[PDB]
Amino acid sequence: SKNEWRKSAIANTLLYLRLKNIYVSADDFVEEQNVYVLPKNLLKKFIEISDVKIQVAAFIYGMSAKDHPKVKEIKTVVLVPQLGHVGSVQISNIPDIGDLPDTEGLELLGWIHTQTEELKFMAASEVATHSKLFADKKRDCIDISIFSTPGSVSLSAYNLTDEGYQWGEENKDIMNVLSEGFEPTFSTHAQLLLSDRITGNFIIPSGNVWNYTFMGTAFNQEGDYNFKYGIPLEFYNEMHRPVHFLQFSEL
Repeated sequence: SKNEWRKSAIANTLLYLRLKNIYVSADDFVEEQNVYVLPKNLLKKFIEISDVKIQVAAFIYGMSAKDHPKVKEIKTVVLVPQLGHVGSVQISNIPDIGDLPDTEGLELLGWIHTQTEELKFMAASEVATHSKLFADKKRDCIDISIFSTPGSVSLSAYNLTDEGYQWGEENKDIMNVLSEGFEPTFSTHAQLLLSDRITGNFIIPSGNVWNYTFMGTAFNQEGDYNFKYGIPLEFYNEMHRPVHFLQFSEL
């Protein structure tokens, strides 16, 4: 029963300023492993549409460069219907985008999301949803976790061990009261490189709306959504809150 979105919508305005400070965790370089290249424009645009407190997520699709099979260039970010929360997010199914142009040979590389908490590993909720999404579908999908906090954004990319996938399957819900035998060893540093010499684009639900906090029960996690290329709306866009306009419209 709170009116605190006001404060939050105003805050999101300034999110672009955080892009002055972009940190990417790079440990020891390895030539035997895959490296993931995220276009800087996609980071920029993805932050700008994000929220200051609520978590926001998207799938990432790309393909191996012509030269190196182990260099996975990210080509597209796919915003799907989701329901954001603090420190967690309910994400709808891996989208069907086969009918779309320029998707010839696209590989599902994993997902990307914001976070209000800096870490060296995948949190519980990260493992919970990561498993739910990719457990039965694709195990090598990575998790690009973006920690955005007043002043900067910090990017870390993780793989998930089969143990992690088991744990996530067991802990299916998001209210993890058990938190039983969680392990920072589930996740694993993944090489994430940021590049501004390659440009990427978004794919979005046909009805535009991807954020369903105010849409409420209209969010169906098992929904078959249709998609298209397009410019994603920001978190507190007009179409994301007919309620606020209705509440005002009357009386």
